[PDB]
Amino acid sequence: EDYKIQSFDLETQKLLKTALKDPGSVDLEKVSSVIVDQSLKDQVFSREAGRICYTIVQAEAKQTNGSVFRRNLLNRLQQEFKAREETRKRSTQEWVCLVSFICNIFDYLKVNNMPMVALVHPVYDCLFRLAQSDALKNEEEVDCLVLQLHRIGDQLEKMNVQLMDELFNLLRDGFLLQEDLSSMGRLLLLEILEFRAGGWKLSDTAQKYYY
Amino acid sequence: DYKIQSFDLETQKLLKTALKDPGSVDLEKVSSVIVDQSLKDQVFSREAGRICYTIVQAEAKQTNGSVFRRNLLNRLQQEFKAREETRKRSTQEWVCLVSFICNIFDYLKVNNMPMVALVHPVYDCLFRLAQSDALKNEEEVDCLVLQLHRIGDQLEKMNVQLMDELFNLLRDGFLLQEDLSSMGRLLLLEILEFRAGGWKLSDTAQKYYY
Ligand code: NI
Ligand code: NI
Repeated sequence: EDYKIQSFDLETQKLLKTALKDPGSVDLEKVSSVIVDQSLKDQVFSREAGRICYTIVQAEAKQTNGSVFRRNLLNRLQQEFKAREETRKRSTQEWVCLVSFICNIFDYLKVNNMPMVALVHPVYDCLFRLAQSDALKNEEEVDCLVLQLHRIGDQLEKMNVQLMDELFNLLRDGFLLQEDLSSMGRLLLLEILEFRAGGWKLSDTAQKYYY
Repeated sequence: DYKIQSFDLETQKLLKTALKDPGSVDLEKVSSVIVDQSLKDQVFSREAGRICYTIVQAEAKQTNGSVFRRNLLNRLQQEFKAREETRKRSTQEWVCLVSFICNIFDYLKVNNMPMVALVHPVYDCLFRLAQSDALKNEEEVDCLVLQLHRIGDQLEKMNVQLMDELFNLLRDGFLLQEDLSSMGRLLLLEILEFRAGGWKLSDTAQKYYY
């Protein structure tokens, strides 16, 4: 149904819709390229691109037994991931979009509900970046971080619990020690600390307190 | 081990007699010496429930009486009612009083049925410790989290809405009140995680905090 592609050109939406049903009829390298381009420019699409990406990947595998789209999508994703520090320096918004996109691809591009190990290190590297002092000092980055933890924290922890323990240690540190967090940042961090402590869920009383 | 090292030699003897033979002592006096000393000694304020329980049971068995229990709880009430003036007089005496009340709650049971008469005295003390001005005092925060580690799960079952309200104050003090010390902030975060984990300390949190 809803692939959340409202932010694109009418013409580009037409291309994406065509890719969905008949990937053999489109240039899948180009399709991957327009998807990753827009994922950096639109908050909603950065958080929802996985829906259309999974559907094209499945369609291509069923049609031609091919993974041209996936390979091109993940190559481009790796290119953007590698340039994440310069992207963060250029634009906090493009950087938080990139993180949401990588994490959304992790969640949707599955073999069963087996995630792709190739995405584990990209996801963790981004979350660890967000958990540094000089990122927690930015409320936009904290919002991004906790969105990913709500979305895929439980799955990620399974993929590597020690990394998750180390990540949450940074979160306690930032929460405990670092003075220059906004009220909204401090609140987001406390909620996610309670969220993991409760087994990646929101108790009724915490729901009422925060929301 | 009844943790009575802080008493005089003569009072230690009275207490050891009372445990074995409550019928041969002035039980009103025994309760009096116990509450007096619970305000004065940290270790005794946290452990007096042990000896209190034992005398209560010794007396119920020996004479079917509750002179000790009634006199102990009467005196506890008198101290509880005087809590504001006690806190203003001595922060140390006040946290000893909180430890003592919560220790009596934990030990003076029927089944493991706590006494409802102790529920509001316990909660009132914890709510006082959770106020902005008390959170600003590291000694009061240490007292608060000790009680919550000891009897929080038990208390919550008595009245969950009060526990929910108490933890709302803890989040508030955590989030908003600037004048907490690094130790106070550490203790509060641990108790928040502790309750959220079902009154349990995760392995990773054990390592982080202890
Ligand atoms: Ni799975
Ligand atoms: Ni019980």
